[PDB]
Amino acid sequence: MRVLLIHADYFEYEVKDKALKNPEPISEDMKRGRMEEVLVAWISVEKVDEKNPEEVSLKAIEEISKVAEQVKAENVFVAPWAELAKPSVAMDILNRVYQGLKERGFNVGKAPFGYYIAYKISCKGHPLAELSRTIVPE
Amino acid sequence: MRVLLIHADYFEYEVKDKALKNPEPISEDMKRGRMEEVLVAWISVEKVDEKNPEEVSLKAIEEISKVAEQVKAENVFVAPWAELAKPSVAMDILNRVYQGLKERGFNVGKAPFGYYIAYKISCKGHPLAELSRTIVPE
Repeated sequence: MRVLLIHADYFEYEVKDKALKNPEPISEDMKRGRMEEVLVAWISVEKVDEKNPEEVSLKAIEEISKVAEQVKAENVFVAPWAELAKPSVAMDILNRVYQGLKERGFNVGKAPFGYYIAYKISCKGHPLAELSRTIVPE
Repeated sequence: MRVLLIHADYFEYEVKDKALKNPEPISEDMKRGRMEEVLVAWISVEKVDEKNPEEVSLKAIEEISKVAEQVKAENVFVAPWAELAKPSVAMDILNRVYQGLKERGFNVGKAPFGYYIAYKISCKGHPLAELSRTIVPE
């Protein structure tokens, strides 16, 4: 798994075209969203992660949580970021990350899966505002 | 080398604190910049790239150029993105990419090297608007 973390003043998105033929179905008010003072986590689930989706998900929860704690973000957004795992594996892992971050106490947002998505972001530019992490099954 | 390419409606930046003790010196009007209808290329120069800085630079020029041509971007911005090469190697490669993109005919912008930098970007969200490339010495 590869993760890119951006600590943002704001993040706003709008769903554009399907990237899968059978994407996640969505309601009209899921087509656009916005969060402020937010750690945006772009997650790329890789074929290697199919080896242990649970371990990888728990490592991602922990890594994302740590960074959010260090930068004092109460808000986290999980964004899928298109050697990649099958969509079912990617979807499973993404939902596990999202639910784990919710159990941790964050206000968590997520993007619909299977679409090209336009977005605006403002990265804060402090020393920890743009990080990446690589996570592999042990 | 790892490259992330975002095809953006706009990209605007402002230099914040030094990340190196001895960063690239800059004039007051280099502290902030903005481009529109622009392919933003974040480039991470890795220790492996020290093996052949020329080859890696020419491969990056070519990969970035191809994408810019495919998405019809006339404007390209080269952004450094913090296992990493020594700063002198990273600086050399970044300037070689920048100069090559200029020789190709693009309107090219670049960020000062050695700073944390705040930025705003709006990614277009079409199928080719967010790509990544890995480039290794042969």
